[PDB]
Amino acid sequence: AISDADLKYLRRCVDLAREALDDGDEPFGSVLVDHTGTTLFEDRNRDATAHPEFAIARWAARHLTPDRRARATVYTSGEHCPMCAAAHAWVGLGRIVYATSSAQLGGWLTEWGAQAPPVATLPINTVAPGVVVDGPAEELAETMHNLYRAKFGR
Amino acid sequence: AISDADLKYLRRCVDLAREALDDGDEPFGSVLVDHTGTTLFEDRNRVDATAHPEFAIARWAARHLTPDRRARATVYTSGEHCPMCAAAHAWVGLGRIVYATSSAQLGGWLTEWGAQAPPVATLPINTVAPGVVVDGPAEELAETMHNLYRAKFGR
Ligand SMILES: Nc1nc(N)nc(O)n1
Ligand SMILES: Nc1nc(N)nc(O)n1
Ligand SMILES: [Zn+2]
Ligand SMILES: [Zn+2]
Repeated sequence: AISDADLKYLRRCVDLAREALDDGDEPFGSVLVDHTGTTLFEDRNRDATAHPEFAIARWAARHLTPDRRARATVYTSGEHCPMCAAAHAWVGLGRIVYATSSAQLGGWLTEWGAQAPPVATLPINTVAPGVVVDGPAEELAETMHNLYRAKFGR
Repeated sequence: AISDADLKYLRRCVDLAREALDDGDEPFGSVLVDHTGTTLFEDRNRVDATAHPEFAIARWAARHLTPDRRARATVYTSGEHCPMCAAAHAWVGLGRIVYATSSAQLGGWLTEWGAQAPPVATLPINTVAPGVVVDGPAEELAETMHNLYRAKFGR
């Protein structure tokens, strides 16, 4: 179950990835949602550690209680890299939903002959065993493929 | 693979881990050294749960060094980088890493003490950052770190 409600928040992550692409950044966006369904924070890509998932981790730590964090959900256009996955787990954030996996992205970068990142594309549960993780979203594969192609294709 | 010069900087990381323990933090310390041998920055734990000295060094190196100087710099650390720090180091393009104890030793020790496993897996650095040159652990500092980790996480 990627629910219909989840898809609504993933589509929004996708629009943030587009917004970042248009302002000259890498196409990645994420959205922190509280247990209620209220969007608490939103971000997108922008130094090389400026990942929206990490920004969300630092934000959740600064502005939420351990208890509220644990009940929050993070949606993301692209599965967290190991930095973000670890940060999320260290601050005690809850569920993660992603539209594309770092497996799909790594496959695609290889297809385009693009430089592999200096960080391995580990699935989240390899880095953070306790986190509940849903995705990818079959509905948004082609869109993300196209978005990633705009930035990284070659 | 661990030189005498490396050990001097690891001993210094250990004293920072001590300093952190004494001021009520987790016993972790790290030291950023430039290609010359000049210490550029030093830090230790401050738990915000992401306040890891290795990460602080990554953000610092990005803010204050050139891609070229970063690549030629060495980071020493009392305890092998967690996946967050290991990834951050690789994303900013830092150089060699030397550690006094591994996350394997630490994870073994926490299990021995019946202590709660961390919410992040103890991945070796090269699992997270394949390209980084990594030296350690240091047999000379095992018992010391064991004792120090025991103070915070066993006792
Ligand atoms: N997973 C990820 N990878 C990169 N390069 N940039 C961001 O923002 N996230
Ligand atoms: N790797 C690591 N793990 C913990 N708990 N605390 C710090 O500072 N570093
Ligand atoms: Zn990331
Ligand atoms: Zn760390």
